[PDB]
Amino acid sequence: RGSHMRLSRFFLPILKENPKEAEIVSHRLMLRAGMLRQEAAGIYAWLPLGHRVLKKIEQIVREEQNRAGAIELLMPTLQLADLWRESGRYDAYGPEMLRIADRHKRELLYGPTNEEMITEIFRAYIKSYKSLPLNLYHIQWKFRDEQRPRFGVMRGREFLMKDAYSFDVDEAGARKSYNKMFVAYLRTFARMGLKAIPMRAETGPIGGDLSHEFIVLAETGESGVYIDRDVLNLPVPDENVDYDGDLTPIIKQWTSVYAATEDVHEPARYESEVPEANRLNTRGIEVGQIFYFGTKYSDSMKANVTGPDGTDAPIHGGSYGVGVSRLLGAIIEACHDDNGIIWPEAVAPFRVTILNLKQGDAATDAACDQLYRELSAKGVDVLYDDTDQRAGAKFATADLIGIPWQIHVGPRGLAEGKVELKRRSDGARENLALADVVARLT
Amino acid sequence: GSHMRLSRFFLPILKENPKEAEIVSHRLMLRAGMLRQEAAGIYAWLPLGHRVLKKIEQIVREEQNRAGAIELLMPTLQLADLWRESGRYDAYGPEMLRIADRHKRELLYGPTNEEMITEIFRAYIKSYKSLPLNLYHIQWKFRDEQRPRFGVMRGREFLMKDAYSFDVDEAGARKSYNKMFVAYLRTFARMGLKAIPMRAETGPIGGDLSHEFIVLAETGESGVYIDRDVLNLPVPDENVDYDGDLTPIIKQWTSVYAATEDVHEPARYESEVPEANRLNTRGIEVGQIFYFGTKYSDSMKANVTGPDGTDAPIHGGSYGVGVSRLLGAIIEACHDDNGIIWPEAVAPFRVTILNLKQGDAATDAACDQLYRELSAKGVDVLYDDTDQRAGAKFATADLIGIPWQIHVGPRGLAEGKVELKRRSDGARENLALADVVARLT
Ligand SMILES: Nc1ncnc2c1ncn2[C@@H]1O[C@H](COS(=O)(=O)NC(=O)[C@@H](N)CS)[C@@H](O)[C@H]1O
Ligand SMILES: Nc1ncnc2c1ncn2[C@@H]1O[C@H](COS(=O)(=O)NC(=O)[C@@H](N)CS)[C@@H](O)[C@H]1O
Repeated sequence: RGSHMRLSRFFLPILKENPKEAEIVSHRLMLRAGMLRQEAAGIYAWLPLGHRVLKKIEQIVREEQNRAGAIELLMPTLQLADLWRESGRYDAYGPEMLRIADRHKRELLYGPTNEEMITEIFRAYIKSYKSLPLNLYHIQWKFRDEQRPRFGVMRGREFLMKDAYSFDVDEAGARKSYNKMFVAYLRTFARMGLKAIPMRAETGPIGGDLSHEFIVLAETGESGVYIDRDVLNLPVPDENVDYDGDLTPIIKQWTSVYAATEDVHEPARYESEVPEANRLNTRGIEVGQIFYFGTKYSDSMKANVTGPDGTDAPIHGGSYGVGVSRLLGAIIEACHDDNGIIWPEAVAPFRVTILNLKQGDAATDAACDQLYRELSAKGVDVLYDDTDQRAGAKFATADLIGIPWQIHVGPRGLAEGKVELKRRSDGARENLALADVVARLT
Repeated sequence: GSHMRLSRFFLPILKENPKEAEIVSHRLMLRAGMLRQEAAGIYAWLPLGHRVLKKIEQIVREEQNRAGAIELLMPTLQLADLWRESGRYDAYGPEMLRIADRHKRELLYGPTNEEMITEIFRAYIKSYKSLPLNLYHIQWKFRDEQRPRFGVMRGREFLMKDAYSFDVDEAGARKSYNKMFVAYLRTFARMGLKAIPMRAETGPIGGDLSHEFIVLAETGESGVYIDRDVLNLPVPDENVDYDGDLTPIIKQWTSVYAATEDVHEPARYESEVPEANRLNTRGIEVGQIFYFGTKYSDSMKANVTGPDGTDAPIHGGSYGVGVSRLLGAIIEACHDDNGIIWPEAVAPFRVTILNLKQGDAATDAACDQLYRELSAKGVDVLYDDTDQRAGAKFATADLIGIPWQIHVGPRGLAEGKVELKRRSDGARENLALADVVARLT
């Protein structure tokens, strides 16, 4: 039943020109488009339009974890360092890690991740191979005290993550739980119109020899990559994919082609198997990573189950992160033109925006009032720019904040019974009837 | 229409009562698999409990937006400096989580957001034509409490809805207060709480006008002083005109004696209220409104240009709801010897299908069918398909507080009937299957 919003009733501080302080296109637009505000180095406030988007992103991620079988919960932001000496990653994050002391001086910390929290929870409740496979997950704020925070949401200190965690009896199991997630990630980024490409990766302080990062190609990458062009026509699986079945063929299908970050690149291995014309070397933004770590946290923390053969054994685990806040940036770094942002439909803070091209005119007002109420009812997320500005000004803002569809309402069109519908993508227009428009959009 | 099978879930039911849990809300939340303590006063929300938190979240959200307030989100960590800028730097004393990063800069884990929302306001809003404006967010606050007691009712890490209003004068802020007031009335009623508005001390937040919202209890931490008569009054309906005149709604809620344990004046309680009406009892505060005027705008130089062409600092208020606390309260108000009694609006599921002869071809098929069909009609449904005995399923269902239970038993099903049970009062009704999937819709 349709999100709805008049601009006179809102909080969108658009910015004149380009903030001295922003180095890349995504940070600039987000600042310009009234989405974001820095409150500290790498710590941001999410202003209402920006918050609106973050939610859309959240919900997609959620839906897809859920479709893959994972169960949501929420862990707290602060964790006892005690937990961390137990697995002994106490010093694994180093300077990058934020330690706190309470009013009783108790080694706490703002959690950069939750491998140890989730294991502690798993071991409290789950005792039998029957309970498995299990995949708990949350979408919660993390803090990494990055040395030099940059690029806005892209490299910040307080940031949002969906982190999930899988729990199987043995190796062959977890290799399945791994693939579920792998597929679910393929869909996730695709539903946000981004071709995120699976690439072999390095586990860092998270353990394991299996890990893929998902990387969207760019012209500003924290990481540089070497791929074969063809990895870009590969199909993604549709909503009816059976996660309960054998997923190997898709995984095969998504790895047989050369894909590598610069961390695990091998040129001698590469020129071997690409035609010289498909080679696209380029930079990319890591939007997520998936890890299999066997018994890292289960061994040294005693996360055992009694298995089908009678005896106790530590479970085989994995973990999987999606940069939910980083996705805002990455999406914009891959969906913009000189006029501003171009949101893909699923993530747009509104589907359509009504631009009243002569405010205060009884006719345009009545016509815009009605479209807005009709569009809301048909369950369409609608922004009505009822502010008191001129045609060019309204076109400028509408472009900038990258709403997918624009409806233009003005004197000479409406006198004849027609408005104009502008698709932001390519910028194509059609003159069409006021009756029509609402139907054609829904 | 949200859907879950218990054999696919994560629901760690606890047998007895955990010895470390004094009040019932807490101990139930733990039995019901809703919660784990990770540190004193700090919690992980287990799947069942998160569902509920989210439904509470959403109820607050809806009424806030109906009241015309606008949602953003502020970060958890704030800079010390901001607090110097206002002189609340010392205001939370030892209840303040004070951090330093790898650069020796002083951060703090926000116990509230009055300054920051001012920092954001002063940055962008310059003209009185931009007001009234109310900005709210739902976000984890922190208070290092002396000794964290009573589970989610008095933790250190908690979830709050903190809303903040901005007006040009005295008059414009009353207007904005009044709205939230009405909005808080509708909010808690939507959880099936009688939350009673009472005059309150403003503490570190400041102000000479503040109403605290209290549900009556016995094992509650606040001492309260009203007269019984308040408990009848109407709760404004979903169709109020917020833009219009609310004062004669505030008048019938303010105007019988409502006072907490502070601000309580006794040679002033016996007089304004007659003999048989008086009642010294206790409660659980679940939200507080504050009007503070220029406390923060003065100090942080947040001015707008007014109607006459001059600058002046804005008049503010703030409005909070202890979202995570409400779980406690609701349970404390909604329970019996058998478990929780979730109000329809906040229940993690509306109905639970209990298969009373698990693995049996008939009852299975009949359950697989109801399940698929309620989900299809958008009814949040939980199928307890656990390989377990009848008594156990009844027990659990009761424990976790789902408002409706569907009992599918072999004899009952052998003739097209299934028993529907309302958890409130244990009303039952033997119904045909077609009958059941409707009805509940
Ligand atoms: N400083 C940061 N700012 C923004 N996003 C980040 C930051 N650090 C990580 N991310 C995002 O979060 C994702 C998960 O990060 S990760 O550390 O590589 N993997 C993990 O933490 C594992 N626990 C998987 S749950 C990253 O792929 C990236 O998209
Ligand atoms: N330690 C705590 N644990 C759980 N809930 C709390 C805690 N402290 C306060 N709350 C809830 O949060 C509500 C608002 O808190 S407050 O401190 O009175 N108000 C404020 O902080 C306002 N500045 C925010 S608008 C309280 O009415 C209470 O129900």
